[PDB]
Amino acid sequence: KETAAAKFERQHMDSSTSAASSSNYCNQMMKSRNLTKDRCKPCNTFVHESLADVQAVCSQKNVACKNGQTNCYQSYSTMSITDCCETGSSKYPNCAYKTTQANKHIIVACEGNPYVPVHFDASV
Repeated sequence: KETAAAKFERQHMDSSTSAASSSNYCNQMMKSRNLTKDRCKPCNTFVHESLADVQAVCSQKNVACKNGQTNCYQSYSTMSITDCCETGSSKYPNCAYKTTQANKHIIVACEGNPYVPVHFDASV
């Protein structure tokens, strides 16, 4: 099956490009990463940093997870990200998104061996 770590990468990683210099970015990425298959995932964040740099966050600032668990970590620095959220008219199966570029500290849930990101908790 798809591992939790693999899912995090498919849903949230995009090192392949430094940014989303296109209004079509989210529509294309949400679609290609299968985030529009059975429903339009409302909002989703893509991180534009190397997978290695994101994985390194798992040994950075230990902070509470949204659910109160102890395995979340916040990046010391802000990271380049793209926030994708449905437009007002977006209605499954015709998902449509608004692309917003930003730079924020990210918080990820980590697990396993190797200890890696398995959930994108939030960006602050």
